[PDB]
Order: sequence, then C-alpha cells, then structure tokens
Amino acid sequence: PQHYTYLKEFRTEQCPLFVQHKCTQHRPYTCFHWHFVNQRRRRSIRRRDGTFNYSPDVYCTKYDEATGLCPEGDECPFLHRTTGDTERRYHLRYYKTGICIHETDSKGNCTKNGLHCAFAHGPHDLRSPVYDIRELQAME
Amino acid sequence: PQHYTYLKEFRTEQCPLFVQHKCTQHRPYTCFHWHFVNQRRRRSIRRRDGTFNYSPDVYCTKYDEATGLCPEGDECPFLHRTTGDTERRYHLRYYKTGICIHETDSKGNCTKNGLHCAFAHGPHDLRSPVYDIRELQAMEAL
RNA sequence: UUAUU
Ligand SMILES: [Zn+2]
Ligand SMILES: [Zn+2]
Ligand SMILES: [Zn+2]
Ligand SMILES: [Zn+2]
Ligand SMILES: [Zn+2]
Ligand SMILES: [Zn+2]
Repeated sequence: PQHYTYLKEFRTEQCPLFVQHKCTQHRPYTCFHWHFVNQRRRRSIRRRDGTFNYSPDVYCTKYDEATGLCPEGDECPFLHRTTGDTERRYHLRYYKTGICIHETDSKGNCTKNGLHCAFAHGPHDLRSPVYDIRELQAME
Repeated sequence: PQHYTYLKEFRTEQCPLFVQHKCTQHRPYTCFHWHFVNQRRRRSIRRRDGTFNYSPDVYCTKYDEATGLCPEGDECPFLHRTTGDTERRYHLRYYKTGICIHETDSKGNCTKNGLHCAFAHGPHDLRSPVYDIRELQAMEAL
C-alpha cells in the first residue's frame, strides 16, 4: 500500500536527518521528505463538497519558487510549482494514472525516475484518477 | 503490511476530530489516534548501534500515568505504562509476536480488543520479534 | 503522459 503513503506524505514534512547534517539524499536530491521549504508539497485533498483543496492543472502565478512562499499560503486554490513539480505529480488527479514509458527494474521500480516515480509500473501500480466535481460536470 | 502502520503510527499523534468533539470512535474507543495525553505512545525505534530507544521490559518509575508526562519525554530509555499498556504492546520487540488467546469474529477481528489487537490471530499474522543487541547477547549464551 | 519534449 505505497500509493496511500505517497499521496498523503510525500514531501509534506521536513527531513529530520537533513537538519542533523546526516541525510545522504540531499545531492542529488532524492529524499522522501523536504529539506528546504522550496521543496515542500501540500497534501492534495478532495474535500467533502467534492472540490480539490487546490487545482491539478492551473498554476499559481504568485508562488515564489525560490522561497516556497505564496501570499495566499496553503489555502491557495492553485497549483504550486515546487521542486520537482511534486504537487502535480503526486496529486490525487494524476498520481500513478498513466503508464511510465521507462523500463521497470527487478524490484518493480523505475529505471530512470528513481524510487519515487509517479507513473505506473504494472497493473498493481495503476490507479484511477480522482476528479473534482467541477471536472466531472464539465465531462457531461 | 498493516504491521508497519501500527508500529510507526498507532496512538502516536493526537486525534484532530476528538479535540472538536467530532470523533465518533471514542467509547468504544476504537480510534487510531490518542485522545488524552496518557493514551499517547512513543514509537519504539532500533538505533543504528542495535539498542532500542526505550526498553520493552523495564518500566519508567518517573512517568506520571495520570497526566502522561515523563520529565525525559521521548528520550527516556524506559518503558511508560500508557493507557492500555500500548508502548509495550506495540513495541518492535513484542507486537504480533505471539498468538492471542481470544478468538476471532466473522470479520477477522479479535473479540476482546477488536481490530487493534496487539497479538496475532493466526500464524499468518505473526511477525518475528526485533531484539535489542543486548538481548541477542544474553540469549545466545542461553 | 502528471518526468516520452
Ligand atoms: Zn532527507
Ligand atoms: Zn499560490
Ligand atoms: Zn517510471
Ligand atoms: Zn479519535
Ligand atoms: Zn520515562
Ligand atoms: Zn486478540
């Protein structure tokens, strides 16, 4: 059940090893957790009213990619282009919904995008998109 | 599988619903999260040197069971008698290492402790203990 | 494809 943990937790909290100068995954940057705020991801959520807490498609124009700060903060309804575009790649709408074009290795992981590839490697690894009620209503 | 989620997470964080009287899993207290501080457990951890962050056997005498406070907090090397004895029961050393004496119901859950039961129901549900390097030494000598 | 541009 790795999908749940990535959707809920990927890059949402700071790496405790990094603050102790002990994270081996800073360069190149491959950690599960954020090291700087400009690498922080907001958990993507579908609210009870059927809307996403933020869009899977429209990028915020005020988000400061260098500092990880948006004037509207986390309540911003638009997508933030954080490091590695992880708000989009790990969004309920898109995470693991397409097939990865890259080969799969013997442990079932991506040969090119590393352990955190957000494309699917095999049927067990594919999920159906979750849609905003507004996308569903457009699809009609 | 579900073992890792219990080991790492069970009753380690405060329930955001309970603080608002919106948790429906209080009495019968089936919530995965703590509601009162004395229900909170610290995640047990095997350090790189092979020792546990805190013992699964020797109980802290400073831990106030009424308030859930120990002066050493997460760094106390001794076991806290949290409500339901959850630090011991969900410890790496003991969680699901033995068979529950109680029976399972028709959903696959313990009849006395429900789905959260810390003993294994069926040999398929067993895990091997994780041992402190010290216990490994004493055990080998037998 | 949400990392095939
Ligand atoms: Zn790290
Ligand atoms: Zn924004
Ligand atoms: Zn891939
Ligand atoms: Zn609760
Ligand atoms: Zn203590
Ligand atoms: Zn039981």
